[PDB]
Amino acid sequence: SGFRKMAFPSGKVEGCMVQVTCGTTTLNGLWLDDVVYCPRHVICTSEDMLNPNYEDLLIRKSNHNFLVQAGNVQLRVIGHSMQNCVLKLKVDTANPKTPKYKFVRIQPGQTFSVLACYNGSPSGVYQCAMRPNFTIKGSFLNGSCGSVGFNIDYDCVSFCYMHHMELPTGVHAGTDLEGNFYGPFVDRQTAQAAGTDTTITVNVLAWLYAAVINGDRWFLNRFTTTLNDFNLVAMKYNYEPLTQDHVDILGPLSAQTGIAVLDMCASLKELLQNGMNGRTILGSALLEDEFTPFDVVRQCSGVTFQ
Amino acid sequence: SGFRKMAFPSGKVEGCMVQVTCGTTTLNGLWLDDVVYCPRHVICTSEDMLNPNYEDLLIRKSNHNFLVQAGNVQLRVIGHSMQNCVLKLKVDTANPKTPKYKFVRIQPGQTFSVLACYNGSPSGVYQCAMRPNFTIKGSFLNGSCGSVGFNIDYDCVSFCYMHHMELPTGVHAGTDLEGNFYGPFVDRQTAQAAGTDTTITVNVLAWLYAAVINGDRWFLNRFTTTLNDFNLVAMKYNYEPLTQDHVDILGPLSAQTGIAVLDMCASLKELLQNGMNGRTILGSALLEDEFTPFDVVRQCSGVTFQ
Ligand SMILES: O=C(c1cc(=O)[nH]c(=O)[nH]1)N1CCN(c2cc(Cl)c(Cl)c(Cl)c2)CC1
Ligand SMILES: O=C(c1cc(=O)[nH]c(=O)[nH]1)N1CCN(c2cc(Cl)c(Cl)c(Cl)c2)CC1
Repeated sequence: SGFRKMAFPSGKVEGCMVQVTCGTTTLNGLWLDDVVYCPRHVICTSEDMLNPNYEDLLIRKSNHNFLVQAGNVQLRVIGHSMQNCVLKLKVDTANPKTPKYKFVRIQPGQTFSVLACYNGSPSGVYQCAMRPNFTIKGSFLNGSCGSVGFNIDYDCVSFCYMHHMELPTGVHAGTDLEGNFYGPFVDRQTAQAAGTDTTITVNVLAWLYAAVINGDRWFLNRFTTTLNDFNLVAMKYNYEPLTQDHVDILGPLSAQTGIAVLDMCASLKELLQNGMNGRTILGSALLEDEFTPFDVVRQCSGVTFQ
Repeated sequence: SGFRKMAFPSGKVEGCMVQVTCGTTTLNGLWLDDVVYCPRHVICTSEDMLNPNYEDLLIRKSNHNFLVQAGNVQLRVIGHSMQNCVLKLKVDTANPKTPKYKFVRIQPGQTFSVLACYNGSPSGVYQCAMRPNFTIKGSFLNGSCGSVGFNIDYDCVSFCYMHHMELPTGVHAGTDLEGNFYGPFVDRQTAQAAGTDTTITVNVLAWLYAAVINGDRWFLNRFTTTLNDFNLVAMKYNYEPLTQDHVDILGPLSAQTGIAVLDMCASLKELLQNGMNGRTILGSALLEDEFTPFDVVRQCSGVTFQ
């Protein structure tokens, strides 16, 4: 038992991290087979930051403008191209530690692990969720660009995020690995702001199920509600509305605890109206929304990976 | 910026995890050079659980009673011995992925990363603290025994914890890698309970410094206190007392924020007496005590590892 903010083991990703330098700018790249992927803003200088023309900046570069280092070994850049907001650097050597991988775009509310890196060197791993406003609440310092987010599905690493920038509110924005931004953000140093965030309701419910599994039961009651009555209260508190699809997703947790989803929704409705009254749930005094139903099952039932 | 519960990258440890079977019992082992380390209770059956005589149980075994698998490859056990509460299995092949390592015993209040494993397969990584009562609040299911805790110091993995059991309150207990238990626990299925826990004060202060660095300032004030006046209030709230050594440890964070430790202590004293009043600090509504001063510096300044 117990319940922690748990990330995926990062070994398979650590072997893909490289350092990319172009000019006076160094950041992180992702080396899979013979391609290194990195944010295209590595080719900007201080003059182009505010309004870069990336096609112009890239035409003015040659392969030898790009220094790629995998620890000590130097990788020779033999070609380069741009795919949306990522740069693809073709190198002379295929990464022998390339795992089975795919590129996937995730949806708001889903979680992934972040391998924070500096100078091509992995520094830490942590778990976060894609927020409904398409930002993540990450932990990143100067030099972290090109760090990646990923899930592990059996033996296969699913890359879903590459880090590009920090917004003024301290939250983070980036792209999928095909270079398409999450959210309405652009890779230029203008003043952009995230839209208003909401709480991920299906995730709060999954976490309450995790609490019941771990012996936290004080918030339960024998009332039941309907989808439409619950969604009416949720809207007032800036909670995402609950769909029948969400109810089905919560099936395994309802089955294992014998508490129906709409029963659990009645508990959540009370918590939103009366608060917690100085009581905690799984060691938190706030309702937690960064665990998916799958995260809970994985941690309260125990799937491994190859 | 930002602040997350961040673990060390686990790659260097993942390559050391093996599966150990003896009889109908399978659990995890740690393979370094030509020795596999695992909890000695792998040699118990249901009859010996309540009061095992480990010297008797071990004499009745031969090398071929122990099945060790590193994924698919079978490792041949050519010798075995007991060191306190761990079993040391000598095998025919030295682990080619052995990192630079050492065995260290940590103190209450220090943090480490846990690589939770099942059947020799790494499942997740998370960060926790050794509590003052020598337990950890882990996340572990059936089959997790032999999972290890570790820190990374530059290029060197410092192993500090091997998982042995879950106590009745849902918290976890284990040994250092020389087999000596943390706390007054024994590897037998008697009813043992952890003593009362306290809050790790120096860690709460470090976290308040992390908050200031990330722009959370609402709890500050211009009062100052003394060590002895603060410790008087802390005792009443089940907080560990604060030593001059703790003050010195917090030096770098005082320097970077320009707020003296005893100034910060005056803020903490107010938070303990008036509560949080529905305000949060770094996204928490409770005071967090599982980040050391070193964790904060590492995350709010940015050390990598080789
Ligand atoms: O390393 C960080 C960083 C990341 C983070 O998450 N937090 C943080 O404090 N610093 N940089 C800030 C973003 N920088 C940048 C540069 C250009 Cl030229 C463009 Cl065009 C754009 Cl969009 C962004 C690169 C450097
Ligand atoms: O896998 C887990 C486990 C770990 C955990 O953290 N949580 C959890 O639910 N289960 N086991 C419980 C402890 N078991 C055991 C067996 C013997 Cl024979 C002795 Cl003597 C002792 Cl001390 C302990 C081994 C199996």
